[PDB]
Amino acid sequence: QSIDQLIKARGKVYFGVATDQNRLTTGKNAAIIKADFGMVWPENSMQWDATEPSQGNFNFAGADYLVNWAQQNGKLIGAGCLVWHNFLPSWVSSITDKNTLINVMKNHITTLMTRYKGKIRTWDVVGEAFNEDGSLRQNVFLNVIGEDYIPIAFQTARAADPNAKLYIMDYNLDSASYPKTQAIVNRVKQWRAAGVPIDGIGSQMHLSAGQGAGVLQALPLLASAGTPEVSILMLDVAGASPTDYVNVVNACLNVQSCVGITVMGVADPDSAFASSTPLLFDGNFNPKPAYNAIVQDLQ
Ligand SMILES: O=[N+]([O-])c1ccc2nn[nH]c2c1
Repeated sequence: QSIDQLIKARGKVYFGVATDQNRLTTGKNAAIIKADFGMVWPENSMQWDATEPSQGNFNFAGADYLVNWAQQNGKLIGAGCLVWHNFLPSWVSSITDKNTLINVMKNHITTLMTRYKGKIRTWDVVGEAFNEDGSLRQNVFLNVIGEDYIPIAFQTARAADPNAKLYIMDYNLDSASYPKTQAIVNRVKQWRAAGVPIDGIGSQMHLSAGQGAGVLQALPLLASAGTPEVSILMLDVAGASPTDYVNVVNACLNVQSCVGITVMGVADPDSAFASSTPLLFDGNFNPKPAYNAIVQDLQ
């Protein structure tokens, strides 16, 4: 049974997965994505180090492969991350002039979003912008541009492709009492009050065992910021307990504005955390107990 087909029948948009060319051409990834998933994100091929390895000079081959495969197979596309501290080339990190970094960041956003204009359902525009205490993370953008970098990124993105849903995403938003969870909500409210076009908050749910239960309180807290959408991103759970995975899926079902769920990969050996067996398919590409538990929960 297809978890994407089932979640759509419950009124959600998709069950998605991160992938890229050389997963699509190996294992049983393409077959499983075709049957069971409704949306794909490039895991790496849209990040800054992959797409703009030197200033103004873009590399599209990998991202084009993913986008084309998705279109050929009738899948929605999410992509990102346009602005975050991960996967950031040293040429960007070196920049000290505010105007220069604003131009660099806007060129990066506009070039990527223009190439794929109208093809991308969801763009993760800003990622990992918060410290664990809820203050803004002192990455190169904050240090050089200041906190306006976030409004500028979103306004630039909206102009480049008005059709895309624009998200901010972060991790450790899994507990409703944690300061980071509270802070992203409070700041997204403020930005949206200033007219900043933040359509979504995405929660990067890289979970430890037993953390599914807390998401039942954290996800509605995230939704209280008033964005039209929220999403679950990068989902994996150490041990892949059915209870953890079902709690996450039910949090999605409970939150009206939660459009869907993206898992970090298909099969355990292809996880960055393979020892923790944290995905829904095993190393022979067979569905695990958590996959079947989600099926039953959604039926
Ligand atoms: O949900 N995802 O797995 C995922 C993976 C990589 C990303 N880059 N930007 N947004 C992403 C979402």
